[PDB]
Amino acid sequence: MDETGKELVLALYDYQEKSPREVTMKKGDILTLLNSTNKDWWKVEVNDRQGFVPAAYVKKLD
Repeated sequence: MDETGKELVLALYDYQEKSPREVTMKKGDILTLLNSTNKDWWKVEVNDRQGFVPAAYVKKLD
């Protein structure tokens, strides 16, 4: 559980956190998913923090 594909997702383009609900992402960075039930809806963990990120702006398992 430390590779770029299985249980991992690649960033297509950085983001901007202009709110406490939003989240900042970096193109190329790695985002470990904690729970995935929906396609458009994704829930990842960042520094013991939870938020909503653009799943469409990323791809898991290549």
